Amino acid sequence: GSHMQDPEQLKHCNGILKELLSKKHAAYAWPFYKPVDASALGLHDYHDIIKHPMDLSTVKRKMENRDYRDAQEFAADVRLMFSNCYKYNPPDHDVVAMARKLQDVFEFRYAKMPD
Ligand SMILES: CC(=O)N1c2ccc(-c3cc[nH]n3)cc2[C@H](Nc2ccccc2Cl)C[C@@H]1C
Repeated sequence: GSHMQDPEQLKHCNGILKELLSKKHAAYAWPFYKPVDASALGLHDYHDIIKHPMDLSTVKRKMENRDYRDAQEFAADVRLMFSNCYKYNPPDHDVVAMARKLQDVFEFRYAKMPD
Protein backbone atom coordinates (compact mmCIF):
# COMPACT_ATOMS: atom_id res chain seq x y z
CA GLY A 1 0.00 0.00 0.00
CA SER A 2 1.22 3.46 -0.96
CA HIS A 3 2.59 5.54 1.90
CA MET A 4 2.76 9.34 1.95
CA GLN A 5 6.57 9.04 2.15
CA ASP A 6 6.98 7.00 -1.05
CA PRO A 7 7.47 10.02 -3.38
CA GLU A 8 10.22 11.49 -1.19
CA GLN A 9 11.87 8.09 -0.79
CA LEU A 10 11.77 7.56 -4.55
CA LYS A 11 13.50 10.94 -4.98
CA HIS A 12 16.28 9.66 -2.72
CA CYS A 13 16.46 6.52 -4.87
CA ASN A 14 16.67 8.60 -8.04
CA GLY A 15 19.51 10.60 -6.48
CA ILE A 16 21.38 7.38 -5.75
CA LEU A 17 20.78 6.21 -9.32
CA LYS A 18 22.11 9.47 -10.76
CA GLU A 19 25.18 9.11 -8.54
CA LEU A 20 25.81 5.52 -9.66
CA LEU A 21 25.69 6.71 -13.30
CA SER A 22 27.85 9.81 -12.69
CA LYS A 23 31.42 10.45 -13.80
CA LYS A 24 32.58 10.24 -10.15
CA HIS A 25 32.08 6.45 -10.16
CA ALA A 26 32.62 5.66 -13.85
CA ALA A 27 35.95 3.87 -13.33
CA TYR A 28 34.14 0.96 -11.63
CA ALA A 29 30.48 1.49 -12.62
CA TRP A 30 30.92 1.02 -16.37
CA PRO A 31 30.34 -2.79 -16.55
CA PHE A 32 26.90 -2.18 -15.02
CA TYR A 33 25.76 0.53 -17.44
CA LYS A 34 23.99 -1.75 -19.95
CA PRO A 35 22.61 -5.31 -20.04
CA VAL A 36 25.24 -8.03 -20.19
CA ASP A 37 25.57 -8.93 -23.89
CA ALA A 38 26.43 -12.56 -23.23
CA SER A 39 26.96 -13.53 -26.86
CA ALA A 40 29.23 -10.55 -27.55
CA LEU A 41 31.34 -11.36 -24.48
CA GLY A 42 31.55 -15.07 -25.36
CA LEU A 43 29.70 -15.93 -22.13
CA HIS A 44 27.37 -18.49 -23.64
CA ASP A 45 26.28 -19.88 -20.26
CA TYR A 46 25.27 -16.51 -18.78
CA HIS A 47 21.51 -16.91 -19.32
CA ASP A 48 21.57 -20.49 -18.03
CA ILE A 49 23.01 -19.24 -14.73
CA ILE A 50 21.29 -15.82 -14.43
CA LYS A 51 17.48 -16.00 -14.42
CA HIS A 52 16.77 -12.26 -14.08
CA PRO A 53 19.38 -9.99 -15.71
CA MET A 54 19.60 -6.43 -14.42
CA ASP A 55 21.71 -3.33 -15.14
CA LEU A 56 21.65 0.40 -14.47
CA SER A 57 20.07 1.40 -17.80
CA THR A 58 17.14 -0.89 -17.01
CA VAL A 59 16.83 0.59 -13.51
CA LYS A 60 16.87 4.06 -15.09
CA ARG A 61 14.16 3.16 -17.62
CA LYS A 62 12.01 1.68 -14.85
CA MET A 63 12.44 4.84 -12.75
CA GLU A 64 11.59 7.10 -15.72
CA ASN A 65 8.49 4.97 -16.46
CA ARG A 66 7.31 5.16 -12.81
CA ASP A 67 7.61 1.37 -12.59
CA TYR A 68 9.02 1.42 -9.05
CA ARG A 69 6.24 2.05 -6.55
CA ASP A 70 8.54 2.26 -3.51
CA ALA A 71 12.17 2.39 -2.47
CA GLN A 72 12.40 -1.29 -1.54
CA GLU A 73 11.39 -2.28 -5.08
CA PHE A 74 14.16 -0.09 -6.52
CA ALA A 75 16.70 -1.47 -4.04
CA ALA A 76 15.76 -5.03 -4.96
CA ASP A 77 16.69 -4.42 -8.60
CA VAL A 78 20.01 -2.76 -7.69
CA ARG A 79 20.89 -5.64 -5.40
CA LEU A 80 19.79 -8.16 -8.06
CA MET A 81 22.28 -6.55 -10.45
CA PHE A 82 25.10 -7.04 -7.94
CA SER A 83 23.98 -10.55 -6.94
CA ASN A 84 24.01 -11.64 -10.59
CA CYS A 85 27.61 -10.43 -10.83
CA TYR A 86 28.59 -12.35 -7.66
CA LYS A 87 26.79 -15.49 -8.89
CA TYR A 88 28.25 -15.62 -12.39
CA ASN A 89 31.84 -14.38 -12.07
CA PRO A 90 34.69 -15.87 -10.03
CA PRO A 91 35.17 -13.94 -6.77
CA ASP A 92 38.66 -12.75 -7.83
CA HIS A 93 37.44 -11.34 -11.18
CA ASP A 94 38.09 -7.64 -11.80
CA VAL A 95 34.35 -7.08 -12.30
CA VAL A 96 33.60 -8.42 -8.81
CA ALA A 97 35.99 -5.89 -7.26
CA MET A 98 34.15 -3.19 -9.22
CA ALA A 99 30.77 -4.52 -8.06
CA ARG A 100 31.84 -4.46 -4.42
CA LYS A 101 32.96 -0.83 -4.71
CA LEU A 102 29.78 0.30 -6.47
CA GLN A 103 27.64 -1.65 -4.01
CA ASP A 104 29.40 0.15 -1.16
CA VAL A 105 28.41 3.47 -2.77
CA PHE A 106 24.84 2.21 -3.04
CA GLU A 107 24.43 0.66 0.41
CA PHE A 108 25.83 3.56 2.41
CA ARG A 109 23.68 6.12 0.62
CA TYR A 110 20.57 3.90 0.58
CA ALA A 111 20.98 3.58 4.36
CA LYS A 112 20.53 7.39 4.61
CA MET A 113 16.99 7.11 3.22
CA PRO A 114 14.62 9.63 4.87
CA ASP A 115 12.00 7.70 6.84
C1 LIG B 1 28.65 -6.97 -15.11
C2 LIG B 1 29.24 -8.33 -15.37
O1 LIG B 1 29.00 -9.24 -14.57
N1 LIG B 1 30.04 -8.56 -16.44
C3 LIG B 1 30.32 -7.64 -17.48
C4 LIG B 1 29.35 -6.86 -18.11
C5 LIG B 1 29.69 -5.99 -19.13
C6 LIG B 1 31.01 -5.91 -19.56
C7 LIG B 1 31.38 -5.00 -20.67
C8 LIG B 1 30.68 -3.91 -21.15
C9 LIG B 1 31.42 -3.39 -22.19
N2 LIG B 1 32.54 -4.14 -22.35
N3 LIG B 1 32.51 -5.16 -21.39
C10 LIG B 1 31.99 -6.70 -18.95
C11 LIG B 1 31.64 -7.55 -17.91
C12 LIG B 1 32.62 -8.45 -17.22
N4 LIG B 1 33.96 -8.41 -17.80
C13 LIG B 1 34.90 -7.52 -17.34
C14 LIG B 1 34.54 -6.42 -16.56
C15 LIG B 1 35.50 -5.53 -16.09
C16 LIG B 1 36.85 -5.71 -16.39
C17 LIG B 1 37.21 -6.81 -17.15
C18 LIG B 1 36.24 -7.69 -17.62
CL1 LIG B 1 36.76 -9.08 -18.60
C19 LIG B 1 31.98 -9.83 -17.32
C20 LIG B 1 30.66 -9.90 -16.52
C21 LIG B 1 29.68 -10.90 -17.11
